[PDB]
Amino acid sequence: KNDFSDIELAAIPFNTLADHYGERLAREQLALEHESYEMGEARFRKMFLITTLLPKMIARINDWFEEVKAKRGKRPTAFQFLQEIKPEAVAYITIKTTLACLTSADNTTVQAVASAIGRAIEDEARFGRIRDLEAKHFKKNVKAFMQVVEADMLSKGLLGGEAWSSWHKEDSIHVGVRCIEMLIESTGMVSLHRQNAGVVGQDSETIELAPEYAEAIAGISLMFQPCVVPPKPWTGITGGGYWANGRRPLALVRTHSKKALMRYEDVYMPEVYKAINIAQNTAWKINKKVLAVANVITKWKHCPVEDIPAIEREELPMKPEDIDMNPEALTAWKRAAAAVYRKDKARKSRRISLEFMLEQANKFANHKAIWFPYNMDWRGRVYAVSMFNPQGNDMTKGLLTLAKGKPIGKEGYYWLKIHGANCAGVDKVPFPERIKFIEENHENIMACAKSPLENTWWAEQDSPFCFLAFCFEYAGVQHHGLSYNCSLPLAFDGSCSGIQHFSAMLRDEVGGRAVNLLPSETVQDIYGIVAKKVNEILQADAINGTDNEVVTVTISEKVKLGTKALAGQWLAYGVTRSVTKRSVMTLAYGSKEFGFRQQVLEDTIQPAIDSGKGLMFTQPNQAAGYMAKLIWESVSVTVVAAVEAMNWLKSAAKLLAAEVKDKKTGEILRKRCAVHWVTPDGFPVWQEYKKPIQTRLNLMFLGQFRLQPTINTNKDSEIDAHKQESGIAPNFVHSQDGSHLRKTVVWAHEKYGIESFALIHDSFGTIPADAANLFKAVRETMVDTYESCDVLADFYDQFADQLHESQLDKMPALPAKGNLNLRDILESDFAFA
DNA sequence: GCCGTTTTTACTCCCGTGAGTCGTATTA
DNA sequence: TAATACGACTCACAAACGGC
RNA sequence: GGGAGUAA
Repeated sequence: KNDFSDIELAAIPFNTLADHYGERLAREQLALEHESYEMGEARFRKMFLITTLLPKMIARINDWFEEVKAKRGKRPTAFQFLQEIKPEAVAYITIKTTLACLTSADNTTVQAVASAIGRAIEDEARFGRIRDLEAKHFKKNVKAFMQVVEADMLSKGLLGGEAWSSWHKEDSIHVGVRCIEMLIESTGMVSLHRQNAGVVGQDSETIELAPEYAEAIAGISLMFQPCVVPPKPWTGITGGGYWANGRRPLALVRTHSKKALMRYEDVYMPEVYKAINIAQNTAWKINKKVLAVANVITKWKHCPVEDIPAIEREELPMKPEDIDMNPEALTAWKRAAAAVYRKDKARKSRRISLEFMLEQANKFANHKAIWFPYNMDWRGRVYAVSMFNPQGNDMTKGLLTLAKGKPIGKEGYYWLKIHGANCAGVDKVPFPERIKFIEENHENIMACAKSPLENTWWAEQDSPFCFLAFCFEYAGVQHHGLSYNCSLPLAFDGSCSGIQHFSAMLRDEVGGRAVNLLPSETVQDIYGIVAKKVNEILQADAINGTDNEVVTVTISEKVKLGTKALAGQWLAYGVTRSVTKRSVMTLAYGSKEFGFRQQVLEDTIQPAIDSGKGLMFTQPNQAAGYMAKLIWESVSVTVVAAVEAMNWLKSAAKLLAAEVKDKKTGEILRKRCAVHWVTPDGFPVWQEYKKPIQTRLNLMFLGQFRLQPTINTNKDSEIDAHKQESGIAPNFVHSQDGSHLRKTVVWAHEKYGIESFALIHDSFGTIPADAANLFKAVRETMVDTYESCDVLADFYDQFADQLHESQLDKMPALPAKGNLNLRDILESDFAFA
């Protein structure tokens, strides 16, 4: 019969899934996963002489092998890699992939098609040949289940990995090119056409589908979906999350290369693995009540939800029959029409997203309990693998709710109303007042739960669907009592995740204070404190500032507005917390003045002109630059202690990524180094960067010419000293932050009886009954890390040491601790995280 | 010393070329 | 060796930081 | 390379 490993790896997941939950859902689970793919093949036979192309291709492949074997010397690079599969399947993939690249894309460059074929003809190995054998399972005919499978009881045919495209990026292209070369013989199905021959930045070799096939023609994107059963625990670097062995396994760390992942194989980080597995084991379910509303309201032509764009396409106005001649005809309406294209696009992009979020919610709607596998980026931060996530937008989060609930009232009912207030535009005011807001609108609520389609008050709120999810849940308590079991996730977000951490690692105060780390009766709005200082400088320039100038650069001449002009324009608009909102955050991520100009222009200026409320900004970019200057000055005196901390990190990474120099001698005393540090819970994070190099292949295409594609080399080279310096600072806070969230979960859980979690990087959600403990757990775990590892001191110890000499004189060193009592956070009401 | 280029990471979603020449690793 | 493929190298259609 | 969305 068959043979070779794979029979067991395809049977074990099904068998174990059919023992605990029955062959019922064990059949559906695999079909839903393998449904990548399974629909992708169904999309190919669609679409789908062919009964003449396949036999012609197979015949060529076999003849080509005979020609190569007869000749002497070095055999084509693609030859030996193409002898791994049966020639019949080699042809099959070539037809599939070439069609897939040309149908859903309008180009298409040769080095993209060849790469896609090479990757497909690799697994293969691999993962493809298994697909056919694993596909048999779900196409045959035709509790306690929400239990995680024991990691030690898992077969070795599930532990393995290889989540990176093996072979040499080069070797993968060779395979594809030779396949296309054999695909153009015989038949060819596709034509190789030269594009822009001569232009340095436009010359390319693109594959064109033959006109005969184009007239004979007939994502998103079922590769990563939620799990119906608890995901496989992460034991090693690869294999965790999903169960099927017919697919390529997931990587614990999403890296740029295979080598970067392989640096984790033998590290030993129990606190990192434990955190991911607990977060991964969180049982979720679709919020039926919210889903029933989302299916109806999104269908409306004029939805109550603001962000909800057309619909209404809005045509191009108007061409006043003037042609014509001359500066009246084309200026105007050219500029007026250009404004419409961007108006519709910013609508189009927002609508296309909306369409996808609903299609995804509809797919995973029904079903008892549903699960989501969890990954991490190259840093600490935890991500849900599937497209449909509890980490998505308002609607997506509203459509979801936890499966297992704990009853419930008195303690939980208090924070349930707090979450309700948070969903609305009420989250920067004391808790007793938040409770008051809910108790005042008892008539507004209940009625929205009565008839949500008739009463659209919840739609006007800050988080429409999430507030609606609270409304149905709030009404449930009023009718059943304080025994009414609830499972709505109550989110707890850190005021400003970043400045909070910088204030914690360097014992700020001042800063935060400002970011709600200390217990206060009033909510500390750091974005409002900066805006207060901005408005203070803004008023100063209004009466005493610079006048308008004419720079006359060459008509051509333009007016450069003075500080008096811009001050008046901003005062006639109202500079609030939202104007400086993103600017205050981005700085805490190593941003500069020029960078703020781009932010304010995108977040404040442009949308104001688009809304017809930005007629003040006569010179939009000069106005964005002026505001960027005001923030840079005002925020600096706000995160002082923070600035130095960043400058200490920036200097550390700058000198680590720097290449050594000597007196006329090219002495390599020290190479460029990757910035490395370990975050509190044990997660290691490296911030390296290799010099990006480009190589060219020499391929005698069809014996006519030499196809030489410049490709991005996967082969490692020299350490990029510039990125090593510019990346050392960020990566630091990155990793740390990542672990933080991870630590939170573990701790909280292990301690209290909290089983379910809703994690959005710095947001913490759980059932109302366990909300009180989580609200306390987030505090304890952050107070446990610092002190307990002095992030800054711990980070300093990592590169102690790694500094050369005549470098430590340029590395200060060290942000002093303030007078903040870490225990006060436990008493702080408005620091939700 | 002068000139040119660039200005948090990552992930997800949507909408440079062949020819000429040469060395070399490979196999009947 | 004698023949075969192909990679490797070259040539021609506003302020600050890093590289040449 | 560009655009959109989400998270820090």
